[PDB]
Amino acid sequence: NSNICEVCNKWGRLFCCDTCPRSFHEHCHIPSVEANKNPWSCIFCRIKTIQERCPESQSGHQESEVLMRQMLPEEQLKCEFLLLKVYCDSKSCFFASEPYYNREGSQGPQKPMWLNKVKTSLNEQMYTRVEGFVQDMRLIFHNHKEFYREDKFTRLGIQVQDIFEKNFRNIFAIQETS
Ligand SMILES: [Zn+2]
Ligand SMILES: [Zn+2]
Ligand SMILES: [Zn+2]
Repeated sequence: NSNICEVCNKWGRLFCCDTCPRSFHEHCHIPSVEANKNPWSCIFCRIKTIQERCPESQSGHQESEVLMRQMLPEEQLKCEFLLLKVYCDSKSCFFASEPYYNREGSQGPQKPMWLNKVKTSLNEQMYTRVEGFVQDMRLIFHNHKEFYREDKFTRLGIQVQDIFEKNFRNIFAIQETS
């Protein structure tokens, strides 16, 4: 097994996957690493098992159809993974915790959002459809773009949103387009 957390790339108290070499801190893994279970399979392994059970799950899909799916166990897991892939980027630190807004010439967003909030919302099963989750994720970056206006810091929103968007297309097998 790896000696660093797959998500944050640090050493510390790690839990090792029993079916791939990845390792995690407890709260970096999503969901948080389970108390017992031996063997333990990480979310990367769980996601690969879904695909292997239903190879056809990788055929192209319309986003509009994906968003209306109910958050049954497999969609819950795919949203958990997609959230994890964002946390995997070091630039997610800017969006993890609750923001605040006091900049001359800007007003804060009406509906603040941040990754730890979405994490909690997933943990507490507050989303009934994939759309719920994806809207809050997109909101995080949109609020950032709107607040930082022409400051070059707005590019952080673009960058992290691109990581989201690519992973959303991958995870939910969205039909490739030109
Ligand atoms: Zn970590
Ligand atoms: Zn694994
Ligand atoms: Zn099948």
